Amino acid sequence: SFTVDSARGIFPNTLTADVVPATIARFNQLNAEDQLALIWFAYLEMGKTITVAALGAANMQFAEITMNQIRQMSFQEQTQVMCDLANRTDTPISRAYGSWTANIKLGFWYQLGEWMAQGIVAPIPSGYKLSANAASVLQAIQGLESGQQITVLRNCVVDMGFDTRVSEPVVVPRDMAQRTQVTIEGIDNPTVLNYMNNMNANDFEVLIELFTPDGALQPPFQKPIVGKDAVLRFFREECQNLKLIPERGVTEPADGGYTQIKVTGKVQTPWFGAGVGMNMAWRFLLSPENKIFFVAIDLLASPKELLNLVR
Amino acid sequence: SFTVDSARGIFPNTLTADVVPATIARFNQLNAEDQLALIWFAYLEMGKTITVAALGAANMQFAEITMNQIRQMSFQEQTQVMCDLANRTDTPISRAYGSWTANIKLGFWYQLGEWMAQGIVAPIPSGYKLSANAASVLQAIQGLESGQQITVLRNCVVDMGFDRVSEPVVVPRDMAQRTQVTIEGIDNPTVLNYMNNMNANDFEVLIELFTPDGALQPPFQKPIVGKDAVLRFFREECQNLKLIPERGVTEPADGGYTQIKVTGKVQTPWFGAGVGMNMAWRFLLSPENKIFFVAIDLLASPKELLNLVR
Ligand SMILES: CC1=C(/C=C/C(C)=C/C=C/C(C)=C/C=C/C=C(C)/C=C/C=C(C)/C=C/C2=C(C)C(=O)CCC2(C)C)C(C)(C)CCC1
Ligand SMILES: CC1=C(/C=C/C(C)=C/C=C/C(C)=C/C=C/C=C(C)/C=C/C=C(C)/C=C/C2=C(C)C(=O)CCC2(C)C)C(C)(C)CCC1
Repeated sequence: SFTVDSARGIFPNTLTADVVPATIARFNQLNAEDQLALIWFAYLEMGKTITVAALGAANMQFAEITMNQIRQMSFQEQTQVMCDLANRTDTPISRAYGSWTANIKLGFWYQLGEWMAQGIVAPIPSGYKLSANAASVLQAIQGLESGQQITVLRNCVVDMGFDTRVSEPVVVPRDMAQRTQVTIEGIDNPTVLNYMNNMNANDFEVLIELFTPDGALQPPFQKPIVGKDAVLRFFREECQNLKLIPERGVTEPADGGYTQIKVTGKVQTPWFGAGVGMNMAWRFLLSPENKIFFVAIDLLASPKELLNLVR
Repeated sequence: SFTVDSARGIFPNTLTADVVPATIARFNQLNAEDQLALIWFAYLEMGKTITVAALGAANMQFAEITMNQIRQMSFQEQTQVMCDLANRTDTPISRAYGSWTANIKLGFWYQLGEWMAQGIVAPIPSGYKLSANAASVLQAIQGLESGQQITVLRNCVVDMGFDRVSEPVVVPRDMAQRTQVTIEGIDNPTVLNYMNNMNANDFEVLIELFTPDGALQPPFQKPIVGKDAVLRFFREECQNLKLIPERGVTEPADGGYTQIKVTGKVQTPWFGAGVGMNMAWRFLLSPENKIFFVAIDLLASPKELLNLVR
């Protein structure tokens, strides 16, 4: 009936925010110093604050030695290390950065940014002029949805340093008594509801059992992650402490007794809490036995896409 | 005084056509069947005629095995191989495709395109509808200058398959038939002979213009560092181009270095005089007048051909 690759195209009227990869591609053309300065100004205009809970994350112990070495370097040495990271140059610090998780890399740059404000780490030079191309990229970022802006910033951060490792603890699932349950207008399918509720409870061991053995999950702007082993690994490293707020859905038959379901809603990341709500869609292809053969998670082009629930 | 990474920023207000990498990134989000259909329509609706001869016999002998093997497959199997390439799947055909130079990949698809119009290779299904995202990408492409359009298409094609072939020998043009460029405002022989040696396919002489550690940065790519890697890039990528530089400016840089910017047109053998690409060359020359760094940029618009600020 279906393959993972043939499942990718379900609900093809779904308009995803491909301006996000487009803008990252433009950013990737800039030289190291331009990139660092662009992100500094983009972060400022973003006008959103990282939560205290994320700011004190215990995983930063893996980077403490590296940050404290940078803090002691001269401004000229600090600037060179930051360019090495942006250039993806092969240096020892860049290799250590490359072994870190995404959340550690983000906390690393958050700390360096705090230090630049406090006069401890070399700042963006007072008379830096963004290149013509960089200024245009900066403007484009200012015109994005807040959810789209933080996705551009995160993906730029994650891709610096050396190409691929630190292992982090996994959050403990929320107690059954403390759990909430989602309500999706138009959807009572238990597999989809269980997906949302177990995600919100960080109950990844129950979540993975919703999938077929050859099932796949496709994160935004990434290729499908195939098989329970790889999906469970992805859940444990990337999907911690999210808040999924699905609100609307539609279900319809597919070939071979399969069912395809599209859900739209908002998602909050623990980095920003309720400060940023990203507009998402989930596209499910469910087997006749009510298991997830494929789910794609998309960042939507604009809030009106929340209402786009035709077949 | 300079490093390769620090040389990248010379002439920083050169406005490049970064809509090209932006659009490629959008194309990369589409599924395989949407990608193939989009290129088919873009390729058909373009008003520019391709010429082969840009190809070469020693080049296409590498893809002949694969093309004959495809021509014997059912329509079903053909679409599968065609999707495997778009998806960059690990298959032996996708691995063979991944080992080819850009021109071999292009000639391969050119032949498949002709066979599709002939009913030999499985066509795009009749009345196929592009996804919402794919329709927007197609509209963006058809809004681009033709030079930018063909750059999007090429890069889309080059990126397919699973990521070698011994690229055949390129003998330079006979000295007597050679042209000499004229660059308004530029008499530096290292810049002039860069131009003239490229136009003559004389890459073994061209590479001697570089410093031992010199770098060349192609459009929308990272620098290629060192003579060995630059030389290999010349043979695999740079055959039968026609460079038509028009003007340039020169200015001293730190440490006895010189930086030079030239703007003009480039024609590819695939399209001849039918498509002129708007290009800037940014040179950093050592105190000994060798090329330490050269960047080649695709420019955002013809307006940028006049942007020669020291
Ligand atoms: C660098 C740099 C600097 C620092 C910049 C900083 C500090 C940037 C920080 C950016 C941050 C903190 C971004 C946070 C982004 C988080 C995101 C975008 C999370 C998205 C999560 C999603 C979308 C979840 C999706 C999913 C769902 C819903 C599923 O159902 C399946 C699983 C899962 C897929 C994953 C300084 C400025 C100072 C200047 C120099 C350069
Ligand atoms: C797939 C596919 C199909 C076939 C599509 C085909 C058949 C597409 C062919 C497109 C072609 C033929 C594009 C050619 C583009 C060539 C370009 C863009 C060349 C640019 C070269 C430049 C700019 C040179 C720059 C340089 C200069 C000036 C230097 O000084 C230094 C070196 C060098 C840097 C390199 C079919 C539709 C049928 C349907 C299914 C999908």
